Amino acid sequence: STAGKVIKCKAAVLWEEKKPFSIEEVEVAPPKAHEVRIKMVATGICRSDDHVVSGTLVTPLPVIAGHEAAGIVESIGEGVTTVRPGDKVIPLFTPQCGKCRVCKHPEGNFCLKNDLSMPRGTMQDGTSRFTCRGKPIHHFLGTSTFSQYTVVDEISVAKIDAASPLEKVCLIGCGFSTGYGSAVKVAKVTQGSTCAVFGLGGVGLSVIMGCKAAGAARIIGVDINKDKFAKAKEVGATECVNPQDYKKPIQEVLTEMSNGGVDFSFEVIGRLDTMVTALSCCQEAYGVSVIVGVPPDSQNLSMNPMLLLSGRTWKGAIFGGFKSKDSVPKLVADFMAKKFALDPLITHVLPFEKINEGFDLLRSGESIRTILTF
Amino acid sequence: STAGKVIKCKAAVLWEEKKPFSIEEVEVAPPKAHEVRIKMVATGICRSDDHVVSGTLVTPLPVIAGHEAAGIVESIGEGVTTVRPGDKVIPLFTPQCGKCRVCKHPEGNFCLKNDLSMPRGTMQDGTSRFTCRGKPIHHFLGTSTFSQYTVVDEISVAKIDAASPLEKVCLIGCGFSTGYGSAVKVAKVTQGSTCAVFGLGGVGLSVIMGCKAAGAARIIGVDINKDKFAKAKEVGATECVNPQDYKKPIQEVLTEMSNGGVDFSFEVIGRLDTMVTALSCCQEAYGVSVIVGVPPDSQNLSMNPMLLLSGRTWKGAIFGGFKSKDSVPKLVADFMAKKFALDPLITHVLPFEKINEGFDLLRSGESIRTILTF
Ligand SMILES: NC(=O)c1ccc[n+]([C@@H]2O[C@H](COP(=O)([O-])OP(=O)(O)OC[C@H]3O[C@@H](n4cnc5c(N)ncnc54)[C@H](O)[C@@H]3O)[C@@H](O)[C@H]2O)c1
Ligand SMILES: NC(=O)c1ccc[n+]([C@@H]2O[C@H](COP(=O)([O-])OP(=O)(O)OC[C@H]3O[C@@H](n4cnc5c(N)ncnc54)[C@H](O)[C@@H]3O)[C@@H](O)[C@H]2O)c1
Ligand SMILES: *OC(*)(*)(*)(*)C1(*)(*)(*)=C(*)(*)(*)(F(*)*)C(*)(*)(*)(*)(F(*)*)=C(*)(*)(F*)C(*)(*)(F*)=C1(*)(*)(*)F*
Ligand SMILES: *OC(*)(*)(*)(*)C1(*)(*)(*)=C(*)(*)(*)(F(*)*)C(*)(*)(*)(F(*)(*)*)=C(*)(*)(F(*)*)[C@](*)(F*)=C1(*)(*)(*)F*
Ligand SMILES: [Zn+2]
Ligand SMILES: [Zn+2]
Ligand SMILES: [Zn+2]
Ligand SMILES: [Zn+2]
Repeated sequence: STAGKVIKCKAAVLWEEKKPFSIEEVEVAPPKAHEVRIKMVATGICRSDDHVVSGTLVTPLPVIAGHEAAGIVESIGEGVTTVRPGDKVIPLFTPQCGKCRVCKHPEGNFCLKNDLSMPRGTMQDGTSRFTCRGKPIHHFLGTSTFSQYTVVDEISVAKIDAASPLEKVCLIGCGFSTGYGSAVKVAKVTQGSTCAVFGLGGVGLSVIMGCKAAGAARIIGVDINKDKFAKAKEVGATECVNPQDYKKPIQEVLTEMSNGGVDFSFEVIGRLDTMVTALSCCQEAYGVSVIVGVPPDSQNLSMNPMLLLSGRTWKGAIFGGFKSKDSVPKLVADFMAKKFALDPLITHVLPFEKINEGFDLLRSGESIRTILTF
Repeated sequence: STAGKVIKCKAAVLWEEKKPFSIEEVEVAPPKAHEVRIKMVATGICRSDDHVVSGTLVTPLPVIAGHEAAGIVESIGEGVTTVRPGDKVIPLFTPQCGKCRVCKHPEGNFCLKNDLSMPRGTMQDGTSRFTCRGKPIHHFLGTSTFSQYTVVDEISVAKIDAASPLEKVCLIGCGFSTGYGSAVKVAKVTQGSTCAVFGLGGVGLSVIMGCKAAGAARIIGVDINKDKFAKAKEVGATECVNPQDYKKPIQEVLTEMSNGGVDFSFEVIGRLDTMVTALSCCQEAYGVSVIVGVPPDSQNLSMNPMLLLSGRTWKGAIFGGFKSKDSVPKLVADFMAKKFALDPLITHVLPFEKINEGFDLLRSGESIRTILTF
């Protein structure tokens, strides 16, 4: 029916930064060779989407953001093998071409075909598949999930369990997988250890989930929003700290609390200052600190190199270290097998048209994850 | 004979920074319980000793510097069970009390009894065993090897093979073990990988030895002093680069010649800029950079945290990551079994009286490691 035809549908377009998303009627071109058109079912609102609006994260505008979602394959372009119409799929913002040096490496997951380092806002052939009022609109991370339909590259999609709850498993497109793997895969949190997690939003709580599943003996959640505490305890935190309650720095407090420093700390906010503090918090001779938060564009932090010379380790990771195509489908199965829970991350469900309301809840600090249903 | 009595001997005293060492007569008190008095046989000139002179490295003055050496036990205090008079020993600038958290940790080596973080320049009891011109002189890292005799705590001394050439194994006291351990133990260089080593002095060449030992396929030596290249090629470097020969920044040059970045890079100079540069030139998704050089006191570096977010790992280490008391004797044995060569690092051998000429050879870039003999 729609196959081979330009679809006219609704999409939330961001024309200028610091503006609300305007639901517009856009024309989604049919998938070219090796591309896949997807009908969106559920998409989550991640902080990185808000960074685009805030101007924190620079990307070509106008653009259709959205990168955490799950849908159904409508049509596939010429050459597509991995999926076919009717398939349930999760678009992957970190592709997996399986051909570059990174994809061929045992532990790298930052595929060279990504559109993150230097965003272009186009398809692999450098063109867009979205038009609004005769004006081409940019893609976002090769995903652009804030649209009833979207076109992604074959390398940027994973087929998932046909029986999976699309309205929940969408969290596996970013938030969950990022948090879980940051603790489990990047930091490789050990049993009995003490962990510190700065930022208790969807991604942070998923970090706590990873730490808890890794058998962490102590998991101290850190946030300036106390209303996050109860939910944090719920998913694993053993204690929660609000930096506003003290007269001394949180690094001093956390070091005193942990008797010399934590074993693993995670920065899940996106602030330069909290990135340094998370480093300082870990034990000087063997602590490990992982940056999960996305920093403001072009900002450089300053730190004393002696923090590392004593023995600390500092690393970062996109998508929790998971090779997208390989991991997403297996992560979904683990969900179907009740190996972990996504339910505590979802605080609100709203229809797609109410996206702006969904971003205000996040900015207000009233929600963890809001899922948008089409 | 001299046991239980003060000893009058010569030692190189640094009264004020940026001044030459004064070879003078000092009185070395007898060892107290759990202390050991050593007759120095050989001591190498490490750049960290030069940092004390320059004021780059802050420690209480006046002081008797020196930390890379080998000697013989003259007498032991009460309770000393690990060594005995006549034993060949290597003083350890990084101790191993074996009781603290770090000591108990399987990975940590930065013993909490160290005198590196908050240098107070005394013995573990708060006192000094040195007197010069009637005044008490400070110890340095609990070692102070630029003296014919010295007293160190038992947790700061390791008994070595009685047949070892002290004029050589002294390098295991710092330069060699640090360079070699950084590659082998800290970075954990993989077989077939590409490494870049910044700084080709005594410790840097030891990193090259460790990289070659771990099985690195390509080891690029980076130094502004082309006179070091030959010796570097001699110990393992496959190519040597001099930033001066290029019209383009070194990180681009290295990235281009490595086809997107090295797997492992090491900063073995002690500069804020080369530390960030070394980080930059390692592959963004899986590269690891190890800081080995000592930075100037109280100086912060500036960097973009996005360098870490893509997946890079940054770490630093003291004494090559080795738990000191456990490792040094094994390192000496391996040397005895011809597992590695120290000869290539020794360019000059001078008697203790020519310490100042020794520091000039280093500053001039004329020597790699100069060993002073007593
Ligand atoms: N590395 C990746 O692949 C990846 C993936 C997903 C999200 N992110 C980034 O992770 C960060 C968090 O995303 P989220 O979706 O969980 O966000 P969120 O907005 O739900 O949560 C951020 C949390 O940090 C707290 N916070 C803010 N400032 C704080 C401070 N100064 N001190 C202590 N706590 C503070 C907030 O109250 C909030 O609870 C964002 O920067 C996002 O862009 C990165
Ligand atoms: N972490 C530890 O445990 C430990 C142990 C020993 C030494 N160190 C430190 O390691 C560093 C090296 O010590 P070393 O004894 O081998 O010193 P070294 O003086 O022999 O110096 C190494 C090299 O750095 C080179 N260099 C200087 N500036 C350069 C630049 N801008 N670019 C490229 N090359 C440059 C010099 O030409 C020299 O060849 C020092 O900072 C020292 O204090 C640390
Ligand atoms: O070379 C080892 C070394 C020293 F001696 C110091 F004094 C110091 F502070 C360091 F950090 C070192 F690595
Ligand atoms: O949430 C993941 C994420 C994004 F969407 C971005 F746009 C980005 F640049 C990141 F670095 C992210 F981690
Ligand atoms: Zn996200
Ligand atoms: Zn790839
Ligand atoms: Zn040294
Ligand atoms: Zn100890």
